[PDB]
Amino acid sequence: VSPPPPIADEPLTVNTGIYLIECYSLDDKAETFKVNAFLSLSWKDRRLAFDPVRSGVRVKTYEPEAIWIPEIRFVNVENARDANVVDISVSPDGTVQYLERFSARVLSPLDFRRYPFDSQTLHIYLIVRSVDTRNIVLAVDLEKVGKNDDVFLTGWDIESFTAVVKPANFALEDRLESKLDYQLRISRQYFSYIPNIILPMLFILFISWTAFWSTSYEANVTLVVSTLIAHIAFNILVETNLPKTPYMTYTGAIIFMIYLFYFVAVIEVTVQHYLKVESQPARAASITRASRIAFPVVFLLANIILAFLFF
Amino acid sequence: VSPPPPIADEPLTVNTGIYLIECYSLDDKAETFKVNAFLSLSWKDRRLAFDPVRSGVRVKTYEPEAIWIPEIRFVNVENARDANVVDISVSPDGTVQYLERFSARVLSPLDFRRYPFDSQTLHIYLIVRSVDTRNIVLAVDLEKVGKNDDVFLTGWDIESFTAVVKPANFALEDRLESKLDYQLRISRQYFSYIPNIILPMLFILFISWTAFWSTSYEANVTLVVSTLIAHIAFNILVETNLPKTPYMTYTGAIIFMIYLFYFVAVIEVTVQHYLKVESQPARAASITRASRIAFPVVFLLANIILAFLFF
Amino acid sequence: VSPPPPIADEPLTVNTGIYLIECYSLDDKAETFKVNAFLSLSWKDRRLAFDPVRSGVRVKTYEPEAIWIPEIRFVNVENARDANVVDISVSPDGTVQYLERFSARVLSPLDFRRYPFDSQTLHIYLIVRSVDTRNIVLAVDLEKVGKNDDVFLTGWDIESFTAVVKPANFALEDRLESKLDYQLRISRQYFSYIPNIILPMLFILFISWTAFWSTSYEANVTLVVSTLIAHIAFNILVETNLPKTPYMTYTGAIIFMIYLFYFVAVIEVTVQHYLKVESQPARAASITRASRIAFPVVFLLANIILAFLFF
Amino acid sequence: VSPPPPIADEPLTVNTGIYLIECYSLDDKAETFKVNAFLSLSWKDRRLAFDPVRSGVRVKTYEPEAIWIPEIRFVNVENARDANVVDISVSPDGTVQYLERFSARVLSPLDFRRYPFDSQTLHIYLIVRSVDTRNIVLAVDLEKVGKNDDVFLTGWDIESFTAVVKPANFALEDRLESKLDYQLRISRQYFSYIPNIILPMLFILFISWTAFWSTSYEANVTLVVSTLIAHIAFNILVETNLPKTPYMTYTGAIIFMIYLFYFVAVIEVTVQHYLKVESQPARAASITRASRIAFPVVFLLANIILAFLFF
Amino acid sequence: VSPPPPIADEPLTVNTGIYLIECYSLDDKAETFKVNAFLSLSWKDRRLAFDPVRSGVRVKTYEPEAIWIPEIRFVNVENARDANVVDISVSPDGTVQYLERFSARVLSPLDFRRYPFDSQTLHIYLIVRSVDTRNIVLAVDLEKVGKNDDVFLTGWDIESFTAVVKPANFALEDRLESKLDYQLRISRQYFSYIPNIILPMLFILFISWTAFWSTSYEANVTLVVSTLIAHIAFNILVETNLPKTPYMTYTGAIIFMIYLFYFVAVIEVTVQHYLKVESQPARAASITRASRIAFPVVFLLANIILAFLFF
Ligand SMILES: [Cl-]
Ligand SMILES: [Cl-]
Ligand SMILES: [Cl-]
Ligand SMILES: [Cl-]
Ligand SMILES: [Cl-]
Ligand SMILES: [Cl-]
Ligand SMILES: [Cl-]
Ligand code: NA
Ligand code: NA
Ligand code: NA
Ligand code: NA
Ligand code: NA
Ligand code: NA
Repeated sequence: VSPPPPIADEPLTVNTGIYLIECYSLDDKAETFKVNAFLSLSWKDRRLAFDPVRSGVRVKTYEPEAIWIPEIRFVNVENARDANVVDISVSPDGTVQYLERFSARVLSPLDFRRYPFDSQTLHIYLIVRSVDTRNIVLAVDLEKVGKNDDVFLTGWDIESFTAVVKPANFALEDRLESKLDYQLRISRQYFSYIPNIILPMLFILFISWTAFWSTSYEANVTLVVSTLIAHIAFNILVETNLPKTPYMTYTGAIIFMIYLFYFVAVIEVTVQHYLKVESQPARAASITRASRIAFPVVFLLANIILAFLFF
Repeated sequence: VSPPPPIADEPLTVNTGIYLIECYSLDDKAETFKVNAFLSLSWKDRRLAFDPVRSGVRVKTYEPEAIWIPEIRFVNVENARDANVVDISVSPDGTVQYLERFSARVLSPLDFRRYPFDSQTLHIYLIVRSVDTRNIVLAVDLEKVGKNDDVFLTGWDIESFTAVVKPANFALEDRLESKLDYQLRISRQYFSYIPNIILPMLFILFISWTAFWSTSYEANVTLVVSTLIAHIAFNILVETNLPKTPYMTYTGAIIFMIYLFYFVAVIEVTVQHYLKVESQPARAASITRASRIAFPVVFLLANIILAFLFF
Repeated sequence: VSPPPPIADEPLTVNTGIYLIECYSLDDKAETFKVNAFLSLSWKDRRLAFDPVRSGVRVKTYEPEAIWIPEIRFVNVENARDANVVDISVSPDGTVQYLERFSARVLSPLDFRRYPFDSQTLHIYLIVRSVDTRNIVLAVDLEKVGKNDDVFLTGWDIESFTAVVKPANFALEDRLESKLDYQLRISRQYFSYIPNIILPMLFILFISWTAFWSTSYEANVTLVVSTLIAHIAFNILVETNLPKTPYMTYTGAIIFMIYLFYFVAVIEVTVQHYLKVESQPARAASITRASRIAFPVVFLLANIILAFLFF
Repeated sequence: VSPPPPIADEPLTVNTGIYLIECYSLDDKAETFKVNAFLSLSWKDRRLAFDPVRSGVRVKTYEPEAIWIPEIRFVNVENARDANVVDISVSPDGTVQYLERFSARVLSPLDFRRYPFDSQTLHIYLIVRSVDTRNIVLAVDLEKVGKNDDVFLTGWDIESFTAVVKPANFALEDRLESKLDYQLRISRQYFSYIPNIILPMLFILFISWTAFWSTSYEANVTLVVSTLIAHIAFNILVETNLPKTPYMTYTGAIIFMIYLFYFVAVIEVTVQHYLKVESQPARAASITRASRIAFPVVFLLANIILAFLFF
Repeated sequence: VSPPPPIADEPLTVNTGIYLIECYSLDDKAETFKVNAFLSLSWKDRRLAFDPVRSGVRVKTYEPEAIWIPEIRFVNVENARDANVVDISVSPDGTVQYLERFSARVLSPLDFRRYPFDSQTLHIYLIVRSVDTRNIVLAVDLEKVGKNDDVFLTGWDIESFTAVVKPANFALEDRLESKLDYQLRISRQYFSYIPNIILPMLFILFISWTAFWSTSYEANVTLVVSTLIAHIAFNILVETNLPKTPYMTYTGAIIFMIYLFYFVAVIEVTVQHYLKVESQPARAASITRASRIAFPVVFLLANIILAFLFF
């Protein structure tokens, strides 16, 4: 079979639509998500046209093998989509209405800069390669674009599923390619991060500051070193849920900065002890009293500065 | 092949039934479960009708290829089900009896609010898309819905497997869709959580309270900080067996609240020491004596309040 | 094709046999094992009968497509077995000899009560559904049932591979089903558990008891708390190699009971200190001296009681 | 079908080109990467030649089955590539233009010596086996070799994608093989390693050195031992992201060397205590004062030496 | 198609050869390795013989479907190999030369007794089942057995790839089977184990022995208990990279024995303290002084004994 013939020199328009059924498995480390959707295609083939009076029928059904079907592929998929044809229906003028249900693992990159308070735009790129007979261009049939109400992406809120109606038409290996951009806008459910990582991490930091109300070096060393180890465990736990980024993430910045607070607390604890031993407890008292205000104030201001730079 | 013709303008009723053989791999993090069952279908095709006297046979067997079979799909499956046809049998009036054995990874969401004392309703949604010739509606043949006695879901108790007999009929891409709801009611086997997480977590908390019968700051700091680290390990262990929820789980609440008890214990230990050093051990004694009663009482009441809110 | 016709009213007997080649991947958490075996089938089809004088050949070979083959399935498999036909040989009377080599992930439950000193009976269930023409019954050809000598299941000892010769004939969805039980008896290689978990766990417990020969509260607190944390790590390590059971396992019981010994050791250490501070070291000495005998004796007796209840 | 016949005794030249679409999943432990690209092939088959005047058409399209296609394979792939034919176009002289889209898991080894400041050359080897009729030789059509601008390899910077134009022609299993080398030059994004591993590891080391300004043995023992354990955690974390190499990696060397600094710090702390107890605090003071300069200076010089040897 | 006919009563000899292209993924826990190789087969079929003068051609190429091909299988593979036919060439006398490229996950057991200083012999077993027409026997064509120079197995050194030329001919299910043994001899690259596990483990042990130069019970308790916990972490890390063996491994023995050294160090530290408290520091001094020599000497001798028993 060959592609439909042109009336003039016009390209063949394949109208498209994606309707998401199931959306799942958003892997932050891999920057992939799995999709299960309907893919609808529509184009005119005059060779398939018929008289509804003479033929009796209003529409004719065909098996994929019987007629010409455009070779539509996804750009950013990992492997070729798993698809099963639902229906192929031809109207009297020759307008073909194709429907298939597919599943694919889509590879769309993520911006972790504001993690875990980030929003993403996942992409699904549809493409078509022009044949030698005639050039093929993609279009968006907006009535055949949508998502099921049940569509749930665990740990995420689905905001919108829309399509950029104008295709990106370009040359590739000396043939025209027509690319379409389907955008799924989502925003992370940050709630769990608060009682599981953020508040536990702040509690251990504040426990380290109880050393500013203690003269016992042995006890202070235990307080600041033990809590520093718990902070290392939280840093490790966090960096496992995320990929290695060439930029600083919001959580990454706070986690990093907190190390400096532990380091300065060890210095203060060491200075206090050295002074007490050197028979200068009055000077050590001044430093300890100042630290009680300095540490919380500097922590609070540094956090205002960070939140400002990131949001 | 085309769908059976209507006697009048009535839709075609496809009677369904699911009989579970093997039920396994309930992933809490992924909110998926694997199923291995029989899918039975039954509809009338008058074109297949025959006289049992003339034909000799009481029933005729056909290969899927030979006759029209409705395109039945699962909504909430991850990928398309793995199915193998067991039998296709036609009675003299034209009643077709289809049977296939399938396996699928079903995606049904879970409510972790009462975890690990939770009960779930897993769903299996059967659907059918109407063709242009005629509208197709699903039905439940209750005699062909069940489960094997051996059916075991590790760490869960299987309560019931029933079907919501009235389908959810709706329009999708300007064609009628008939959806059916098969519900598998299960309840978690919480037993293991008690000697592995709950009791170990309470033991370490009670060990931290032995600091209220000690005047040694160095020993108290060690007692409260060491046990806090073991609590962090239990929080991490628990949050690995579960997905990130936009709500508070029962275990999540208890785990979180216990951090506050550790934080207040550090404050008491710090106050006691500061007072002893300031030559006020009588005042420190009053606070320590009070804490011995306050901590267990507040812990017990706070837990009554939590159990009340969650159950 | 249709099933062979009966000489009288007798059912069709399909003789079976399983010969294990490779046995591997016993997942305790999943209660699955992988198998690679030969499945042999034999039945008589008079329609295939031939004269060896006229045909030249003594036996005729056929492709599965060419003749009727019974639809034999496994009950407790995860997905449908991967099978490849080795041979199909027909003798002049019409006796078909089918041979295939398959691989499958079998789902057979396990009893962890005596873990890691447990023995299991893995099951492989073969089944056949009767057709409308005639009822099909399974049989065991004992000469075609066995296992290779090289068959090794990592961390397990293979005791026997036998078949329950009488099939379970029952009704399912108004058709006769003939089920056969192939049993693989295995016993765990507990050896590694002793130097890796049991002895390390006992060493840390005995180290905690060196606190009964020490008057230093600060040192005792460190001894009992540090070793308790190592016990938590062993509890976590053990519960990762096992699924969540609605019963107590042998190792589970010992691990749990050892927490009580740590809890009572913390109480003794606290009492000793309180008494020494209260200027009653004589009474504290009596308690400490008693604990030196009490702790090992109670530990030894409690273990005799547990081993008795479990074995 | 047979291969094209030679005009004379010349070999058949198959012109090749790889255009990367998606590049992903670089596993450092496995030394694999996944690729999704276009494979373009071109060769002359005089048997396919036609007159454009007589035939009407300028090019003829064929199904893979209709004509002879060279059996092109990848050497260093894990399993055989997943490929789907995009187009096959024949020009009047008989020049065939083949295009397929494929995906494969490529196995190319990595040099971790300068990790995480390393650069790699990933290889994709195309090969062809000569037939008895005639020898087949590969070539590079440079206009059909490239990569998409969107091509992103997480945690890596893609420098270049080029081909070694002259094939490696050699004998294998008594037939000529023509191998081509496609090279993807990449360099690691080391940025994340600095705030997550390098700086945290240096902070804990510097904290251990605060023991040179402390006379408290109990506090020093806690400082040096606790920080050594955090260093062990970083060593374990690092060796999980990497395979077992028969050489020393850059990070491996630094991590190893830091153990020696911890060991010498324990010796100093032990010596200081022994001397103070032996009533020689003046000598212990000299050693402690010297260590304050020695440790940072030796650490800084040893690091200059290492960076020099590795870069 | 039927197998070639015998000239007399001789069996049919199928000459074999395996040439490794890529060798990868040696899983110690699973006792599996993945292979990507060429499988060459050669046998004589007189029915395929032709006169090179009359036919013009020197060799005839055939599609697998056209001629009889022996059913060759691998014994110790996990699932059936993935294979693709490269070439089939028939010489004038009827000698068939078959070539296919395959990939398989091979299950060959490992001996961890000398781990990580162990050497292994991986096996690839080729087998053939005799048909009723005639018995089939395997042979090794040594010129068609080999491996690529690039063949690299990460963390291993590939020593040799040879075949045991005499097949194992035996009866199985009343038919002859011809098994061949292909042996891949490899030896572990132990280098990484030294700076990552062995030396870190020895450093922490030697740190525990600094307690023999300290009179501070509180410091000693911290030194010996903290280092014991780091030893537990190394034991856990090691037992994760290995399966559960019914024998003692070399590393397993050293790791186990080191626990006894920690246990005796706790006893010495406890004895020293009890004696100092009992006002017997002179006796405690004798024990401590002796331990300084005893511990290193006994450690060194015990290790000589172990290395002797294992190597
Ligand atoms: Cl696609
Ligand atoms: Cl489905
Ligand atoms: Cl509606
Ligand atoms: Cl409709
Ligand atoms: Cl099966
Ligand atoms: Cl390939
Ligand atoms: Cl195989
Ligand atoms: Na088509
Ligand atoms: Na059909
Ligand atoms: Na059949
Ligand atoms: Na071809
Ligand atoms: Na064949
Ligand atoms: Na301590």
